[PDB]
Amino acid sequence: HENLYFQGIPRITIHAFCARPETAALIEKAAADRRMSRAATIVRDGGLEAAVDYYQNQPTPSLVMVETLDGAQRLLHLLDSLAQVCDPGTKVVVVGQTNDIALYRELMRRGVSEYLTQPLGPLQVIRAVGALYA
Repeated sequence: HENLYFQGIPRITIHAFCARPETAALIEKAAADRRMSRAATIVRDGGLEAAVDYYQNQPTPSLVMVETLDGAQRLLHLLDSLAQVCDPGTKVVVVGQTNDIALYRELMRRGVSEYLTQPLGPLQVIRAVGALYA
């Protein structure tokens, strides 16, 4: 992914449910980039667990970004619960700290759009979002 996205990201709604302060700060930095000004990005706390609870009653936005502190097994179980309340058209991006192919393969098989491994830079987040609509 070399694209600089001069045309910016399209008009979408992004809900990011972070579990780590470094991830929340990174997504807020990416959301403040001029290329992201048509995206309405809301950063929320409580990670993937809060995301599953949030969407029991609210519809999902264009893009849901999630993170968990609890490990691969808990992440996959919670993604099954999230999939039950995901609307058509919603994309899911996972932010994790583990560089593991077995996890990555499983997420891709489940239909997760992208898996981002921290440490990341804001341009990497912009390119990940941009690539989903290219």
